[PDB]
Amino acid sequence: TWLSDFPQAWAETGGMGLAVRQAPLIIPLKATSTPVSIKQYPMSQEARLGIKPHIQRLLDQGILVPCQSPWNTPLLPVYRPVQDLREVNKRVEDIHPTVPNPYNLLSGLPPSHQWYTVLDLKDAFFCLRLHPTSQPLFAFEWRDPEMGISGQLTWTRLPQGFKNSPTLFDEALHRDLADFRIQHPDLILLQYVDDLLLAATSELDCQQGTRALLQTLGNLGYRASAKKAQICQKQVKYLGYLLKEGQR
Amino acid sequence: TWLSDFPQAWAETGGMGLAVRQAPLIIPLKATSTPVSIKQYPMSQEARLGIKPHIQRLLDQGILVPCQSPWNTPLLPVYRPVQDLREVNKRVEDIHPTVPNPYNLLSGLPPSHQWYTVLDLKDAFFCLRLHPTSQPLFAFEWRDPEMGISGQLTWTRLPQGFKNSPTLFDEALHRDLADFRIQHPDLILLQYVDDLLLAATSELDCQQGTRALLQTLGNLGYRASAKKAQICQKQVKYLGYLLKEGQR
DNA sequence: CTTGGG
DNA sequence: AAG
DNA sequence: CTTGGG
DNA sequence: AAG
Repeated sequence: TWLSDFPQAWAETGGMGLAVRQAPLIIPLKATSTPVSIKQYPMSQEARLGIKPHIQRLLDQGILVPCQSPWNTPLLPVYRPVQDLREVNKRVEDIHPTVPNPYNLLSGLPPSHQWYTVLDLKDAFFCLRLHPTSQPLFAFEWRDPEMGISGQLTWTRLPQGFKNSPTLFDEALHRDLADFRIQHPDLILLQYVDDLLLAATSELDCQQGTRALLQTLGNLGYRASAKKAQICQKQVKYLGYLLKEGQR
Repeated sequence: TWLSDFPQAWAETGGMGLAVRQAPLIIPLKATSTPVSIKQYPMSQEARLGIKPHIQRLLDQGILVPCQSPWNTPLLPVYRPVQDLREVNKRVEDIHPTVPNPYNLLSGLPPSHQWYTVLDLKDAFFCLRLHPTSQPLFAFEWRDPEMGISGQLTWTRLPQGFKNSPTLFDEALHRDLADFRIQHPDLILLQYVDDLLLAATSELDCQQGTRALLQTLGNLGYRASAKKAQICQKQVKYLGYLLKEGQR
């Protein structure tokens, strides 16, 4: 089965991802920026108990680590944690937006290629490491009142809510799949951040290309959702479109 | 004095005007128009007593007459009467707006002409007769509760509040002063509806031209305000501007 | 939580 | 609505 | 009176 | 504010 042929490629069986070929990312600040430390809004016990298992899981995975940082942004007190990084975003140097819009991306699908595989990468941003010099930027406060820990944590991977994460991830995955494209010139591969479409001229080619793509992704350290995958279909849902008979 | 040399030309001494050379005006309706009869809003006794002497004066002057008309528009219940003619205005055919704006009008004043006379015509619109076929358009209701008269009156002269009155008056006065302009080619005459500026190169020429203009206006049936007149001045107020040393 | 078109 |  | 830009 |  697809599940058992590629255990490393699926999030269900391969463990947390880590893009081993990608250098830890340095996040350049704007020329005038200095750290901003926003105090954590008090949060209800109900919210804290809701957030706690997520924090503990991320700590266990090494995705969060303790720190002391002159930067601090709040977690939203109203469960899964959402960090308000707007004041960090304002201080980080802008980058060119290179992710194509879905309409343009799909124009690259020609009618000759009507067998599709759609993969969704799980926890994609967390596969990319942050350089230790950039980790303090994203710190937040975590207090466990009935344990006694009140200090800061920060991210060791590219965080949710950071304005450049989609673009940096898309560019990293493009670097990591550049050789795959070269080895499979008969295949169309569309990338939209963590959403991938592979297109082939036949069922057989789609099957062989999907095997190759899963092998490559797993080896590089990315993880696809086995439960959401649409494998070797003549009709798929991709980026809000239903792709069917070359339409849409 | 200017008052006594031209008794016919001044409103103070010449009586109500009447432009004797101008045919009574016919007011064309739009192609689809039919009469509209708006009921008179009840008006307080205080307002009625305030309006009454004006109505009686206009009746005595023949400017208002009794009628029966399928048209009716209201008098404003909050003193001097103001008729809301907006529903008549909507039904009257539009005419080209030929009154120049003051900025453009004043551009026709050259520096060679620095002696000014400014005249303001009194009750200008009322100098123009309305054709009997057009009089019913402007009817309104007048009730004298402590006398017993409840019927309609209408205007026999061009009314205030009618959308074409400024343009029709300006065009009529232009026709009536066309010969004056021909007889006095050295003079500048600016007309803005009922506000006139005469300009000459010298005090003497301004004096002679003002005598001629007052004689002409009075003979034609128009009346100027003796109290507001600015006669043979090197500086005057005209259309919101102070004219002085060729400036403004 | 704070913030930035009838 | 967005972080 | 009724009406038609933050 | 305008009639």
